[PDB]
Amino acid sequence: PRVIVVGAGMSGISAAKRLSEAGITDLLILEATDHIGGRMHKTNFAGINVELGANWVEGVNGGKMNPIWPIVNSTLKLRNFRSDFDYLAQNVYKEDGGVYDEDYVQKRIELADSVEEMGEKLSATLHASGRDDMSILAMQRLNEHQPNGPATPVDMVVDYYKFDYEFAEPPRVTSLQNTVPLATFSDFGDDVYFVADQRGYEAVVYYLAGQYLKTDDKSGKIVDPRLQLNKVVREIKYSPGGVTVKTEDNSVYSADYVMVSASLGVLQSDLIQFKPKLPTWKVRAIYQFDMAVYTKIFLKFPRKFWPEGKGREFFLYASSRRGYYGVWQEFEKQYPDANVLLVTVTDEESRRIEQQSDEQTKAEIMQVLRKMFPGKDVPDATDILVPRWWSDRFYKGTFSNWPVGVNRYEYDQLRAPVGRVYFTGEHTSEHYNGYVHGAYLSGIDSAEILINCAQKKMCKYH
Amino acid sequence: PRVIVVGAGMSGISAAKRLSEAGITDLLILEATDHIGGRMHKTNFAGINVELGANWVEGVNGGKMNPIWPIVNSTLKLRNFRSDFDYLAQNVYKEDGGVYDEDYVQKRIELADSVEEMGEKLSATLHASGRDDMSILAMQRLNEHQPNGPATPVDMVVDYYKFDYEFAEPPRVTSLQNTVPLATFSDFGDDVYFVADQRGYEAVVYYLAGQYLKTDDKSGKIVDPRLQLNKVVREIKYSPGGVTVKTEDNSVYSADYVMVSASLGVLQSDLIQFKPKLPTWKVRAIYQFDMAVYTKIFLKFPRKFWPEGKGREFFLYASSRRGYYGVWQEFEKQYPDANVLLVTVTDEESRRIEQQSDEQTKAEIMQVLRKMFPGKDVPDATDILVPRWWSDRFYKGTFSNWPVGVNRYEYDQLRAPVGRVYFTGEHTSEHYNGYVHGAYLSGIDSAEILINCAQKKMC
Ligand SMILES: Cc1cc2nc3c(=O)[nH]c(=O)nc-3n(C[C@H](O)[C@H](O)[C@H](O)COP(=O)(O)OP(=O)(O)OC[C@H]3O[C@@H](n4cnc5c(N)ncnc54)[C@H](O)[C@@H]3O)c2cc1C
Ligand SMILES: Cc1cc2nc3c(=O)[nH]c(=O)nc-3n(C[C@H](O)[C@H](O)[C@H](O)COP(=O)(O)OP(=O)(O)OC[C@H]3O[C@@H](n4cnc5c(N)ncnc54)[C@H](O)[C@@H]3O)c2cc1C
Ligand SMILES: *[C@@H]1O[C@H](CO)[C@@H](O[C@@H]2O[C@H](CO)[C@@H](O)[C@H](O)[C@H]2NC(C)=O)[C@H](O)[C@H]1NC(C)=O
Ligand SMILES: *[C@@H]1O[C@H](CO)[C@@H](O[C@@H]2O[C@H](CO)[C@@H](O)[C@H](O)[C@H]2NC(C)=O)[C@H](O)[C@H]1NC(C)=O
Ligand SMILES: NCCCCCCCCN
Ligand SMILES: NCCCCCCCCN
Repeated sequence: PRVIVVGAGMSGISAAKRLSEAGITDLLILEATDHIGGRMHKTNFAGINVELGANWVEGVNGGKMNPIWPIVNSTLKLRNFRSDFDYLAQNVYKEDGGVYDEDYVQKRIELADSVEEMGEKLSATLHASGRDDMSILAMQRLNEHQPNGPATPVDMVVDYYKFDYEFAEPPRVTSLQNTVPLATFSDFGDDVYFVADQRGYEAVVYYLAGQYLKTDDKSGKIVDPRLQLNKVVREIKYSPGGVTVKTEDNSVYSADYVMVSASLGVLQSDLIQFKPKLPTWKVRAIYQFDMAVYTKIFLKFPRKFWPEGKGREFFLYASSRRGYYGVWQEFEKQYPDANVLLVTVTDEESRRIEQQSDEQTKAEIMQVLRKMFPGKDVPDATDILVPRWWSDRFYKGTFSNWPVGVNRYEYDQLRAPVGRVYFTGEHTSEHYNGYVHGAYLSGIDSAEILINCAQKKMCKYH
Repeated sequence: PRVIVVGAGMSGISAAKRLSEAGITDLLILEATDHIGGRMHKTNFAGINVELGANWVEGVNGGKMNPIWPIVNSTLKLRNFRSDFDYLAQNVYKEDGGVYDEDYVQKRIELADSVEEMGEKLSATLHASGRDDMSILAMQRLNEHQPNGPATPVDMVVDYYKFDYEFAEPPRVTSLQNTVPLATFSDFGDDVYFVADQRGYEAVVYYLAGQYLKTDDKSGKIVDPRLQLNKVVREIKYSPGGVTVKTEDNSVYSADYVMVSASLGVLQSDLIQFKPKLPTWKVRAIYQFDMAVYTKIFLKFPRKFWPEGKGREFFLYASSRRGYYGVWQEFEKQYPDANVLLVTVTDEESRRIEQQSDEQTKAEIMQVLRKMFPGKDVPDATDILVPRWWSDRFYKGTFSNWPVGVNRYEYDQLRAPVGRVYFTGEHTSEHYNGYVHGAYLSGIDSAEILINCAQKKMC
């Protein structure tokens, strides 16, 4: 059987790998960009390679092994470090300078954490159909007994840190049942490790690809003609007998099946035309799920003016404006002496920020930093990097988020195949949507459904 | 039977009137503040009385008569004017100076309207169980085929004026099924009339109350001992046989039933302790519904610097920060020669602003106005009025909003009594949650439910 796989990010490469393993080697992987890896991609910033996209292996040291971990930490030995968030309470800055008292902050953190745990108990009891789901916010109101969730500067940045910084959308839009607790942490462990290696977290993808695609002996570049880069799929025609795939440069290919791995945001943008049009139930499922945006703004300074040392890696800015330049990370271990800082924003702020100049964003950030470190001579950043994932047509966002309103059956419709057209990607992982490991596993899972149809003639889905 | 009614807002007075009409006159109305009317309430600003709460009769000129209209327009003849939003396209201000091209804006408005109309068609096909409901934002993504809803500044402000200015929360939190289309307008008509009368919109409540409570013949003031002001209820104890209600000043009262009319926000706050605790089904329904906040910030200036004239009443500021001081109104008709402007904010901005001083807010607004009118010499406002409804423990918000996730059945549980404890208020209105007419009809419906149970044993 010939199979065309659209996209060579983690899930596509992973799916193709599994097909190869089942003996399906008549493959053609069509990648839009000039490289593989997709949302795992590094870039040179001020002389160092930093990650524009995925940066952590999340879910480590628990009851089961996250499949990505051994590759990162053993097979490839990518340089990495465990993130420690235990000292946040000593690092929350006031809108107007200096940090809050540690004991005061630790108490708000403990309250927030208690509400969430009460939320995990409620969640376990909700009907599996998702019909009784509610937003994380409704659960917070219930447990704090207030007509609102966190609303003062400190509680709000603590809330953002706890939720938006992981999901990239506010608790009020997010499904309680599908995110509290989160299987990634429950199954694989509570720790996370930040990859900081010149080769990039994407090395994991190049490694998998190399297990089955041909590579150059001296350069080690993949040279297999089954992988074709710079091929943007613009149309997929499918019928009872097979499928035809057309790219922007006018190439046309045929196969028995096609596996689509493009992000949920690409699917929501109509970059790819399906003929016939996808069924209404499928379309509705595609539009109801959320494609979030998480913007890693890197900044480079001529000298350092922030604290370094124990518990200093992560710090928060308690703005009275929720989510305004709130979560900071300093790189004393990852990029020593580079004088770089990383502030993360998401959702509304990301969209605003992608739409204006980097210079304007840099000036907003400098006012924040000067308010946070009033006693220092804070020098203007000499370089800034604002990743624009929502604006990139091959991504249209950074990762999916399960909103309140999408139920279990609707989520399955999102993953379901349509005739000979199969879907894969992080947004198709039932328990790990959003993550690199969810992309990896979704590729194997989709490939298997295809293998059953193709090899065992078991073609019915659910 | 003796019935205690907690709160003298529209629904409380309305319920008590309906009960009195069924002959249940042994009533005791306990109100926390020193006056009746609740969310319908005026105040003096710049030597004129303006509305801090409700200000429009909404849904007029349609197939059914909005019960409040005749009272406002005929019975009391409160001074009022129909709002015309037809010229908004001529009045959308760029973040940094002047208005956008009118044709460009009119097309953006049309596109937004069209998407909402498709949303109305879709909403009609969803199942009554709510299993296929979605947020209004989800409907916008689906109808426009994009991974996001309105996102440029102009599109966002149009989006804000079309939804947040009515509901006080963003489309992404709002139930499509239960807000588009909205019964208020579908049933009563598309027009809305702004009340600008010195007696205040609250006069409607005073009129209803005087139909059954005693008033002084000279003054006209209510003097009936069945109404007691300054009574903050803090505890309601109930048993299969009756109830006891305790107030902050330490009074204690007994009755056969209690009708609670305090806002959903107050109920989500714990100001009132129930003993025993309300059942879980009740508690969950209470916390799942939303109590929104809509802040009317009034400003007075030494002289006018904004346009006046045809189509000038309403104007928008298209900030790149969604919802930042975005919806403006000027009162050339309402308060001629007063030099007052009104800017409205909601939700996140409302909670941030209630927490800062008036001066800080004034300063923020002066920067926006200066950006809006670069050609003028914009004087600083001499006075500002920032209503703090969310911070006020007797309201904790301005009006309910229906969030995605809650279905009709769970909404109905809000209305459900618990033993002898009955509930009323805008958040219990079957199809008009959030409005004055909804608070009004809710008091009547709640009272009839209690009448049938108490008087005919049909519960
Ligand atoms: C900023 C950011 C931060 C994140 N943080 C983390 C983190 O720390 N840890 C973690 O576990 N996860 C994180 N993630 C999520 C993680 O990166 C993704 O879950 C995963 O990489 C998605 O892989 P995928 O194969 O599902 O999608 P993709 O990587 O998007 O792969 C799809 C491929 O299809 C290509 N393509 C698109 N359209 C077409 C077309 N029409 N024709 C051909 N090719 C096409 C795209 O170029 C891409 O190569 C982050 C992602 C981002 C962007
Ligand atoms: C800023 C704002 C703008 C609005 N705009 C409009 C508009 O233009 N048009 C429209 O139709 N609707 C509008 N509304 C909505 C409308 O005002 C309300 O739906 C309606 O007045 C609510 O009446 P109610 O009786 O349900 O509640 P309320 O008016 O809240 O009455 C409840 C009463 O209970 C009292 N109370 C609270 N706690 C206690 C306690 N512990 N013990 C005793 N008494 C207590 C309160 O003081 C209050 O008097 C607006 C409201 C606000 C606040
Ligand atoms: C990550 O990988 C490193 C690489 O080995 C692990 O460190 C080794 O662990 C074994 C287990 O006892 C030791 O015998 C080696 O001495 C360790 N090497 C070093 C350099 O310390 C490490 O434990 C792995 N981390 C996780 C979280 O799995
Ligand atoms: C609101 O009330 C005014 C008060 O009458 C209405 O205006 C009158 O309507 C009658 C009906 O034919 C006319 O004969 C009078 O001449 C009108 N008075 C004025 C001053 O024009 C008005 O139409 C009402 N508005 C609504 C929406 O009901
Ligand atoms: N710290 C960044 C985490 C990014 C991974 C997406 C997961 C959220 C969706 N459940
Ligand atoms: N434009 C002001 C409207 C206030 C009334 C609240 C209704 C919103 C909930 N349906």
